[PDB]
Amino acid sequence: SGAIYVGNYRVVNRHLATHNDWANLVWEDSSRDLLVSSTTAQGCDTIARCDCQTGVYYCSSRRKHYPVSFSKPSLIFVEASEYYPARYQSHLMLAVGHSEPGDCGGILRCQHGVVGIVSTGGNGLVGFADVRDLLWLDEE
Ligand SMILES: CSc1ccccc1CC(=O)N1C[C@H](C)C[C@H](C(N)=O)C1
Ligand SMILES: [Zn+2]
Repeated sequence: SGAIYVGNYRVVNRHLATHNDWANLVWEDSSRDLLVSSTTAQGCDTIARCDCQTGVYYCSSRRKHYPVSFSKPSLIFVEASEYYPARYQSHLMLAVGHSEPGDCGGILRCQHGVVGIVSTGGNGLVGFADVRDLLWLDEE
């Protein structure tokens, strides 16, 4: 679990969104595993606006933050899970690292701010849903 809190927005994995998230929906995209809802209080996270390929992510199954090198956002085939069938997920970046299903939502960040959140995992791979292209998170 985990979310990004920027301005009056809450960014979560679409597959982990709550009823309150759907009832206060701003935007959602199943192909990216992302959902954004509105919040009453202002958040403290800042979104990175960069092309960094190195950063640090939080892994809840190890209570640890790990430095990683990650690929550029791309269209990647992801295997079937309890939340989606096997399909292509867009705007996904891969890295070598530990992940388990419950690690979804952990933040990946670089020197500029939040880059994205954990969305997929494999035997020693972790995938992150990028948010750096969502410029509207910084306004309104
Ligand atoms: C950190 S996720 C993980 C880690 C290790 C092993 C397996 C996983 C699970 C995983 O890759 N998916 C299942 C998740 C319910 C939906 C994901 C998606 N965004 O399509 C894909
Ligand atoms: Zn950066």
